[PDB]
Amino acid sequence: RKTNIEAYRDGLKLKTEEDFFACDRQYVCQNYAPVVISKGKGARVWDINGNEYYDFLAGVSSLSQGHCHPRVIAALCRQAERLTLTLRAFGNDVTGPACRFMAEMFGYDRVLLMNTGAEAGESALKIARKWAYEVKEIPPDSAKVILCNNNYWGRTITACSSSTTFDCYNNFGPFTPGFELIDYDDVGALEEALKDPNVAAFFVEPIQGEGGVNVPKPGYLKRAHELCRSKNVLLIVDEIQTGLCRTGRLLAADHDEVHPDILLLGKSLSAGVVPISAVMGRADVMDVLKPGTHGSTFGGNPLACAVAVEALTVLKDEKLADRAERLGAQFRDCLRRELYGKVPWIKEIRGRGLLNAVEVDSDAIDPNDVVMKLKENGILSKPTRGRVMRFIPPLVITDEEHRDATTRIIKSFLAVEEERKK
Amino acid sequence: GARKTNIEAYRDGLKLKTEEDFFACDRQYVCQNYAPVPVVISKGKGARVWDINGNEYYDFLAGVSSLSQGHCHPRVIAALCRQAERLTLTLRAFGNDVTGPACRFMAEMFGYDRVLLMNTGAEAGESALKIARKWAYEVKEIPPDSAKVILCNNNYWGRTITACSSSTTFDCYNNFGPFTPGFELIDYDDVGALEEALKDPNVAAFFVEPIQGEGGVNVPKPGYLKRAHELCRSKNVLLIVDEIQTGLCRTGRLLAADHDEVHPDILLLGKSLSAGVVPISAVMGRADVMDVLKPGTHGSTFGGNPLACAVAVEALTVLKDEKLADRAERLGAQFRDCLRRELYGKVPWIKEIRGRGLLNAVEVDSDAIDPNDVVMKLKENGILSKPTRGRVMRFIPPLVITDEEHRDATTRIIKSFLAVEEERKK
Ligand SMILES: Cc1ncc(COP(=O)(O)O)c(C=O)c1O
Ligand SMILES: Cc1ncc(COP(=O)(O)O)c(C=O)c1O
Ligand SMILES: OC[C@H]1O[C@@H](O)[C@H](O)[C@@H](O)[C@@H]1O
Ligand SMILES: OC[C@H]1O[C@@H](O)[C@H](O)[C@@H](O)[C@@H]1O
Ligand SMILES: OC[C@H]1O[C@H](O)[C@H](O)[C@@H](O)[C@@H]1O
Repeated sequence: RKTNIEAYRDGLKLKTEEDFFACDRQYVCQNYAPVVISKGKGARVWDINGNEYYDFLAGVSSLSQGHCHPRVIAALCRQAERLTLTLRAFGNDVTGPACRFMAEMFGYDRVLLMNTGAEAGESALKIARKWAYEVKEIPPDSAKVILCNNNYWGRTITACSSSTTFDCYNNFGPFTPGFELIDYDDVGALEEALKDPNVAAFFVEPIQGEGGVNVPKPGYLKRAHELCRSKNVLLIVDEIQTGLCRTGRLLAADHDEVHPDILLLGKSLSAGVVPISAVMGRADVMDVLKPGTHGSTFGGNPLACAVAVEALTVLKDEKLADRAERLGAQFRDCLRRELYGKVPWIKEIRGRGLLNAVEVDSDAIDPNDVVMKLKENGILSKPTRGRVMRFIPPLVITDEEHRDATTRIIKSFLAVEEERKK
Repeated sequence: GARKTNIEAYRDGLKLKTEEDFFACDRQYVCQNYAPVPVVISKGKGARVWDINGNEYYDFLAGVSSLSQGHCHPRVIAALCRQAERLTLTLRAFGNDVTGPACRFMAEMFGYDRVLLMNTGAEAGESALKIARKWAYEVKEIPPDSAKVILCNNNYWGRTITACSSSTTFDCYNNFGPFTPGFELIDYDDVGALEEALKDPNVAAFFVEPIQGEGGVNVPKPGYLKRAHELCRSKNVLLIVDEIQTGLCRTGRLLAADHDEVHPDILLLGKSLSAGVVPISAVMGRADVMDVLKPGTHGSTFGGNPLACAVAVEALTVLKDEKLADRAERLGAQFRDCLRRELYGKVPWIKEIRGRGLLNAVEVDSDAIDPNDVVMKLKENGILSKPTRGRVMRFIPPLVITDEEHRDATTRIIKSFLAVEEERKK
C-alpha cells in the first residue's frame, strides 16, 4: 500500500531538487536557509537523483547509531503496533522499566522523560529553581542560574533570555530574568559568579556545540564541579550533543571524571527516530517535582521508551565509544598533517571523538566555498557561526568508509585553496 | 527467526509479574510528577486498552485528545514503519522529499500560507509567542521590549518557564520564578474584559482556547470567539487560537473555531496531528506574520522530521476518510443528552454536564462526594479516565469509537455515577 504522503507527493510532480526547494519556499516557515535527501542508511544518504553522500552532520549528533538502524526500526515498529501512548495519568508496562534501564546505565536515582532538548533544559532549570527555593531556602523569586556565553540549549523564550547570540534573542523579549552569563572555559569567572548565595545552578556543555565545537581545557569541568559543590550549587551538564559516545566516552563529562548533579540527554537517545530527552538526578533534587507541578503529554510515551532502550543498547553492543575515540584521533591527525601549513586560512582543527571542527578565516575565504566543494566530493555538512566547519558522522561509520571520507574532506580543503591561488 | 527487542528482554529479566511490581518500579525510577490511575496498560487498539492482568477498558482520556484516531491506528502505524525504513531525520539544514509536501498538505487542508512544524504543544505555544512578539516589534512597530500578550485565567498551554509565567494555576507556577514578563491575564468568556485589555496599544496578541481543556472543559458562550476576533482585528492584534486539544474533529468540526466561523490569525495544532504516535505540533499563519521568523531566528532538531511528517499526513487523512467530525458531533450530542436525562434528576452532586462533540465533562461537587470514588467506580465498570482540577470528570474517547462501543461505554458510565449515589444515600 502507498502511504498518503507518497500518493500526495506523486500528484505534485516534484521531479528536480529545485521543485522541492520551491515547494519549501512557498509552504514551509522560512526560518532555515542545497540538497534533497530521500534515503539514509548508516553513514550514507542518497539524494532524489540517486547520488550518494556521507552525512557528516548526523542530526547534529542525533544519528550516532546511523540512519535507519535495523534494530532501532524493529523496536519502533514492534512497540508501535502494540501501544504508543497512555499518558503518565495511567501506568503502562514500558515507562518504568525504561527509566530503570536509564537510571542504571547512567548512575542516577530518578529519570524525567521529556521530548526535546529544549524541554529537558527548561525542566532542569525548573528543578534547579524549586530546589533552590525549597531545599536551599533562598529568598522567593531570587534564584539565579549561571550559563556561558555562546551556549545553546533551545529556542524557548527562556532559552532566548539566556542566549548571547543576537539572532536567538533579538525582538523576542521581554526576557525571563535570573541568568548570569560568563565566559566559557574560565574558572575565575565561574568562582566570581559563585559568590552570589542565590545561585541555584551552573549550566554548562562539556564542549560547546552550536557555539563552535569549543573544547575547553582538560580538567575544566572537574574544577567547575568542585567550585559548585563547595557553594552548594548544582552542576547541570548538558550532554544532548556530546553524550552517548560521541566524544569517545559514554558521557563527555567522563573525560574530566565528573558525575553531573543534573544530567541532560537527548538526540541520539532515540537514534534520531523520535524526539525523546531525559533529565536525571539524585532523589533529593528530582523529588521537588511533585504531582501536578510538571507534565508533558508525550513525555515518557511507551513508543519513545522502547526506541530509546534499543538505541542505548546499540551504543554498548557496537562499542561505539571505542570507535569514536579511535577514528576521531585519526581524523584530527590526518587533517593536521595534510592541511596545517598547506592551507593558511585554517585557523584551528579541534574536537574530541567524532565531534570535530575546522574553523576557517572567513576574511580570507568564503566558508560556503568549502561547503559546496565538500558536497561536490560526496560530503554533506553545514557549518555553525558562518566559519566553523563541522564534521560529525554517525559513529557506526566503518573503517573503510571513514578513510574514504577523510580523503574526500582533505581533498576538498585543498581544492578550495588551489582555486584561491588562481 | 524469533527474537526479543531490548525493551522486552530487559523487562522480562526484571521479573515483573503483578501490577504492584510495576507500580513499585515506577515509584523508584521515574520522576514522581504524576498521580496516575492505578492501572498498567499493555495494549491499546482503537477505543480499547488492556492491562497486564488482561482486564479490558474503554479509554476515556485518549491522551487528552491525542488519540482521536484510536490507539495504534493500522494506517498510521503502517505509514510510520514504511517511512522509518527509508529516512527519519535530516534536519532542516538539508532538504528532503517529505517535509515540504507535508507542509503543503497541511497548508491546503487548513487554509494557511505557511506552516511551522515543531514537536510539542508547549513548543508550538512558545513559537507562536515568539512570532507575535517579533511581528509586534517589526511590523506593528511597538516600542522595544514592551509587547504584551493577553491570555485567559485557567489557560493551559505548556510547562516551560514562560508558560508558568502566564499561568494562574498555583502548582504550575509556584517556586519556578522569576517569571517572563509581558502577560496580561483576563477572565475567559468575557468580552468586556478582553475589550478593556485591548485599549493598551502594546498588545501583540490574544492567545485563547475555543474551549478550555485543562481548565475544566469550559465552553464559552456562542459567538465569544467571533467577537474576540472582531475586537482583535479592529486593534491590529493577532488572534492566536490554540486547537491542540479542541482541533482535528474533536468538537464535531475540523477546528473548534469553525463553530464561530473564525479563521485564526495564528493556529496551533498538535496531539492528534500524529494520532498519538509521535510528538508533532504546528503553527500556521499568513505570510506577512510567519515570515518574521528569518533564517537563524528559530529552529528545532526534530521539528519537521520526515518520520513525523509522514505520520501526520496519514493521521490527518484518517480524520477525513473516517468522517470523524460527523461521528463526534453525533455521538457527543447523544452522550450529553443521555447523561442529562439519566443523571441530573437523580444525582444531586453533579453540577453540570457540558462539552461539544466528544469533548465532554461532568463537574461534580467535591464538598459532597469524593471525586476519586467516581474515578474508581468507573474503572471497576471498565472505563478509564482522569479528572482535571480535582472535580471535573473528563469523557474524551477516541473518535473512532463504534456506535456499539459508545452505547456500551455510556451505559457503564451512567451506572458508575448512579452507584456512587446509591452509596452516598446510605
Ligand atoms: C547541547 C544542546 N542542547 C540542547 C539542544 C536542543 O535540542 P532540540 O532541538 O532537541 O530542542 C541542542 C540541539 O541542537 C544541543 O545541541
Ligand atoms: C490546548 C493545549 N495547549 C497546549 C498543550 C501542550 O501540549 P504538550 O503537552 O504536547 O506540550 C496541551 C496539552 O496538554 C493542550 O491541550
Ligand atoms: O524556474 C522555475 C523554478 O521552479 C521550478 O518550477 C523549476 O522546475 C525550476 O527549474 C526552477 O527553480
Ligand atoms: O511486521 C511489522 C514489524 O513487527 C516487528 O515485530 C518486527 O521485528 C519488525 O521488524 C516488523 O517491521
Ligand atoms: O462492543 C460492545 C462490547 O461490549 C461487551 O462488553 C462485549 O463483552 C464486547 O465483546 C463487545 O464487543
